[PDB]
Formats: sequence, structure tokens, C-alpha cells
Amino acid sequence: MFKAVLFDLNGVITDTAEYHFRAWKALAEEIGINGVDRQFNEQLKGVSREDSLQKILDLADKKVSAEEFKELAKRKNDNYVKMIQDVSPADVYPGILQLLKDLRSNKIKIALASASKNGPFLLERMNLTGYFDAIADPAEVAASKPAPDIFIAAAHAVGVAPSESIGLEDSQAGIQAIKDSGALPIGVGRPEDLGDDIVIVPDTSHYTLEFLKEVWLQ
Ligand SMILES: O=P(O)(O)OC[C@H]1O[C@@H](OP(=O)(O)O)[C@H](O)[C@@H](O)[C@@H]1O
Ligand SMILES: [Mg+2]
Repeated sequence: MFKAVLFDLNGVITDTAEYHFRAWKALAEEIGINGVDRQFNEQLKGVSREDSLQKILDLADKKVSAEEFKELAKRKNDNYVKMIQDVSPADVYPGILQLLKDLRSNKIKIALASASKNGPFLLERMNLTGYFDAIADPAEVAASKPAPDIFIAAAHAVGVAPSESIGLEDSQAGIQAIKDSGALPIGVGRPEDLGDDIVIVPDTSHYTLEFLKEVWLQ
């Protein structure tokens, strides 16, 4: 039996991707950079604040001091955080609270494995903090998804190996990170976007405890 689930935040528990996109878009327009469209923002998900900024600058080969790097990242995040102020336990995706409840009551460890440092804040606002045995700190990892570092760190934060764990994700990068940690990915979305070599569910209401047990088994 699997001993842990490792949850991505955005696109599994809820999704604030629209707000990250709007804030990043707004910042690029302010610094004169074209190309931050929705297509580009697909490669920004699963990706850290620092690495998302760098991808944006790289669009125009734009060079900045480390100080003006910090201020630009701070500008974007203040904007983003202003846009997620009304997030509540209404925003939690279908089946996720029940699954968290069923995982807890069966002694299955629950870890967050998000690239966002606003993760703690959102789980608080959604009243989900209590269910989480650990929240992997994206400040402390060496690389963004698809690197496996975040899911490895998450698994370790609940004293289990990734091989004892299930990873839940909406993104290609996230799924690839799960694969390379040694955890079992179960995706949510379309198999045209994520693949046909893994189990995909069409929405998060399909993420039930009995279904996870079935998949684990094969
Ligand atoms: O899918 P998840 O890993 O949960 O979220 C990924 C998001 O993390 C955010 O970090 P932040 O909140 O600015 O520190 C990034 O700025 C954003 O570009 C990215 O889409
Ligand atoms: Mg995600």
C-alpha cells in the first residue's frame, strides 16, 4: 500500500493560474517585453517565481541587476496576492476535501509539492492546513519542475520515499517531476496534453481513495 500522497497546488487542489498569468502579463508590458501570451504561460506552470521571471526576460534577452530582479518579482507577487484575496473554502476543487479526509483517516500522509511560496497562504484561506503533514518549501529546492526535487523533498518531509508515494498533477512538467522522483503520477486533464502512458482522470472528482488504491495495484 502507498504510504503518502503528494499534492500539487494549482490545478489539483484549486487553480489560481489565471491570476499568475494576468500578473506576469502585466509586468512584461511594464518592462517592454512582448510574447507573454497564454501559450507562453503554459511553460510557466510548475515553475518557481525566480525561474518564471527569468523565462520572461530571456524572451527579449533582457539583462537586469539582482536588485532590479528582486523588485520585479516582488511587484508581480504583490499584484498576484492582491488578486487572490477573496479565495476561500469555496475555491477548493471537487472531491479534494473528501479525499484529504479519507487519506487522513487511513493514516496516509499528505504533503504539498507546489512551486509557489504562496502555498501555505492558500491552504490557510481554503481551511486545508490541518490535513497537511508537510509543505515542501520551494525556497529550499535546487530546481523547478520538471526537475523532481520538489516531490522528493515533499516525500521526505513526511518521512517516506517517493517510491512509497502517489503524485497528483495537472501539468506535463509536474508529471515528469513525479516520474523522476520514483513516485506514481496520476494526472488530471486531457491525455492529449499529459500523455497516454499514465493514468489520467478528466476532473478531480475522480480522485477518490478507492481509485488511488486501484491504480497503485494495477
Ligand atoms: O502548480 P503549482 O506548482 O502549485 O504552482 C506553480 C506557480 O508557482 C508560482 O510561484 P509563486 O506563488 O509566485 O511563488 C509561480 O510564480 C507561477 O509562475 C507558477 O505557475
Ligand atoms: Mg500545477
